[PDB]
Amino acid sequence: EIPEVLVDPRSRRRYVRGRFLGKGGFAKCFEISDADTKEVFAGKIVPKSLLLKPHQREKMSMEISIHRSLAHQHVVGFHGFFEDNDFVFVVLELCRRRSLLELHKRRKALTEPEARYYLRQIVLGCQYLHRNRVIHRDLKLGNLFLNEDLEVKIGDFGLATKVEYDGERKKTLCGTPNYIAPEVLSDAGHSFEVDVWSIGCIMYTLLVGKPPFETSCLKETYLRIKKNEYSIPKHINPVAASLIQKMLQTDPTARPTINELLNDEFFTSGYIPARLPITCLTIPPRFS
Amino acid sequence: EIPEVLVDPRSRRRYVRGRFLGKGGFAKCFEISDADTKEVFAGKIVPKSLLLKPHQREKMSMEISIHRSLAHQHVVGFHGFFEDNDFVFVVLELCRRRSLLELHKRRKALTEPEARYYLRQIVLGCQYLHRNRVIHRDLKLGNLFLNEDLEVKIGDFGLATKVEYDGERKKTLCGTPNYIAPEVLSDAGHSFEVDVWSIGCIMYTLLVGKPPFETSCLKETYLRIKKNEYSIPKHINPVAASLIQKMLQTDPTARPTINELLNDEFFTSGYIPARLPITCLTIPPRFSIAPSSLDP
Ligand SMILES: CC[C@@H]1C(=O)N(C)c2cnc(Nc3ccc(C(=O)NC4CCN(C)CC4)cc3OC)nc2N1C1CCCC1
Ligand SMILES: CC[C@@H]1C(=O)N(C)c2cnc(Nc3ccc(C(=O)NC4CCN(C)CC4)cc3OC)nc2N1C1CCCC1
Repeated sequence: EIPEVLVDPRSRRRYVRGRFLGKGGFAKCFEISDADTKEVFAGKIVPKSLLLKPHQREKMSMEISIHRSLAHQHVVGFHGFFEDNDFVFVVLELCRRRSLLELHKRRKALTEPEARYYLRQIVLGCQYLHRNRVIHRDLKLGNLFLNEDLEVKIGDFGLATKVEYDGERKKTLCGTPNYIAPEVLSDAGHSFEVDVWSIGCIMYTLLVGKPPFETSCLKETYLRIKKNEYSIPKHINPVAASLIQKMLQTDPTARPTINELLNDEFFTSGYIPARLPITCLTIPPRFS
Repeated sequence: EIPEVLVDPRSRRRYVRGRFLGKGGFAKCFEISDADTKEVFAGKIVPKSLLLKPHQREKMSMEISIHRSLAHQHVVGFHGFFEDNDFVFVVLELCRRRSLLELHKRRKALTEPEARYYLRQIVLGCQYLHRNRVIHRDLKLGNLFLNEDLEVKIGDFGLATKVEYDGERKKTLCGTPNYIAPEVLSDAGHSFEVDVWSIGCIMYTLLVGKPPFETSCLKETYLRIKKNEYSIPKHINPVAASLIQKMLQTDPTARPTINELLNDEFFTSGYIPARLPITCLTIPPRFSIAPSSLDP
């Protein structure tokens, strides 16, 4: 059973469980508000019984360690964590318009300026992480959250890692990323370049309204990733289709860096809206 | 010197040596493909000079005799054997994802459903053997092979024996099993129950990411087996830990039969994936704690 009111022995601050938001994988997530301040946050409550298997205790510890060290306006605000004997409580920024998964599911393909709007904010968030020697390793629609004003906030640092030294490549992952990069598939070792691959996969989905490689069965899906088999519809704009091709390459070193990515003709020469209307979640907007 | 093309005087069928797979104990193993069919197999090429010591000639002959009599979808396909003056050539099913040893070495401990996934297939393979009065006597990660689709195929029948009548107990082994059962250690005589012991040792390793009894030196390892000294981490699920305790008992008669084993709450009440993704060989997959079969 989960307590109605969540108490923090450390800072003597206490919260009240609100509406059920859903299961964040291994977690049970609710709206919460501080007893005194009345400020609303997104609680992430993990059974400590599931954090008994060390392999899972490791993941949880690293997630909080990387996320609590990060403050950027396109990264989910980490507002603290604490635990009792039964649960671990993680207090995060509440993003009132959920994630790009919900948008994608409602809207399918977006307009090119909408695609561009969200993608710049994602790249900006990701450029901050990379600069702070952090690889997310699991960027997907589901963990790219939208605040009230449809500002993109990168969250879910479950599979994220910290690069210790210049040149480091990683092998081991405490979980299976949504978008498997070729160098993760082949277990070749990987670095920052995995994040560019997923942004390429994310860019494709936003413009095409379907994932690039995903098929009925996983065996064909992974074979397509291995041989770099995908088709960009003839209806996609050249410049954008070019930037997708640049990102979705078998060779990690061949892909743009997050810094080069942001300076693509797609971003520099294309129209970026300053603000999107809230109708964009359900109906395609007019720009012209 | 090993011939580039392997010729069979009997059936006039001929093969071409492919990539080197590795040394299968006493053997030298390669990919091979038939000249006409172009079908790819796993060759096992034994120097006949090593099959000169009778004790070794006996093993080899019995291995081929037991294995060539067996056909099951969780047993390595035996596709024939032949010899020249220098070598004995054994043609087996090619399992393109090697063995559980490679998985274990990469992944260490697996998720409980992964453990369950492989274990059901192992028990099924072993239930077929037992039904055909065959004790494997050397089940280990290294000889539990994985085909393209991650189906488990039991191979390596080097220490395997044929039970002549029901109730018969055996003593002599022309080799040392990876997982020594207590009744083999004490030379008390043994039967089908040894195979359950190794599955218990295999189950433990898959869930814990380390062997139950193995230590630095062998003297302590064998003393632990003799006294039944092992510890199940507090993090293992009760039902699974219970089934391990049932299998890893000093008394062979106390252990489940391969038929009772398959019907354990671990298997019947636990979630079994129908298929694993190929990423499972390198990265742990995520499973819902509520995995119902009433949604996509
Ligand atoms: C805390 C975990 C994770 C995260 O990390 N952050 C940062 C987050 C920030 N903000 C939200 N916000 C909302 C999330 C879901 C909903 C929503 O509409 N929930 C309905 C509940 C009833 N159900 C039948 C249908 C869905 C509303 C949200 O804003 C109020 N969710 C977040 N999640 C998600 C929490 C559920 C999965 C993951
Ligand atoms: C025939 C002996 C025995 C057996 O009985 N069967 C049935 C078997 C079926 N299939 C395989 N398949 C493969 C085994 C290894 C590899 C592999 O990746 N080998 C690498 C070669 C390069 N080297 C630097 C590192 C090792 C690939 C395989 O499939 C393509 N091996 C089998 N073995 C094993 C063969 C040596 C140990 C035992």
